[PDB]
Amino acid sequence: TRIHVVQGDITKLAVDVIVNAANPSLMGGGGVDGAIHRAAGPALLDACLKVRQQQGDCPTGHAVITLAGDLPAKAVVHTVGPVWRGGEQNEDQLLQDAYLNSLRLVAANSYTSVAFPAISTGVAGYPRAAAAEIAVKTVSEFITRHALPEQVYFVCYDEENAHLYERLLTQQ
Ligand SMILES: Nc1ncnc2c1ncn2[C@@H]1O[C@H](COP(=O)(O)OP(=O)(O)OC[C@H]2O[C@@H](O)[C@H](O)[C@@H]2O)[C@@H](O)[C@H]1O
Repeated sequence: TRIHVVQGDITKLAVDVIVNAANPSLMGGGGVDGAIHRAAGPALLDACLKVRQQQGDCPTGHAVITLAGDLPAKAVVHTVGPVWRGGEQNEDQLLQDAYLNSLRLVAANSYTSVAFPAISTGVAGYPRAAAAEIAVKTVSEFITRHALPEQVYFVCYDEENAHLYERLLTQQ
């Protein structure tokens, strides 16, 4: 009732907050990051600079929040997922933290709905399967303990991944 899987483009989703799979610089890149910036327009980058200027690099596992410009969302939460390196560099934790701190920021800003892409599973090369496990476990356990956020959307770029989530979800 509170967690949903949707297949498509995260930039098209009308929710309170859209989550960006960013990198420490916060400055832009490709994948979701590029899509988001493109969709949002220049205001997003202005904003990310202001942030950067104020707290420097966003460390891995942490998150920040900014305005959303032209996006149908109200804000964008930029989180820094870990780069995959075999699984013996505390990656699973860092990925967890990325989801967690994202959620906390959503809540702290009184936002009721949030959309997540599949953090760290593209360029960063996180095994698609383990990641989804963490994403789903972390988000689920969190929303269990908290009123906010009310709604969560797992946005999946393809059908393969979507089914993954779908199953992992109803597998508990
Ligand atoms: N428009 C989109 N909407 C939803 N999901 C998307 C979109 N584009 C890509 N994705 C999904 O987002 C996931 C993350 O892919 P990337 O966008 O490449 O980001 P990620 O793998 O988290 O990269 C994180 C790492 O790479 C650098 O960007 C950065 O330095 C960071 O450490 C993938 O599983 C992919 O299917």
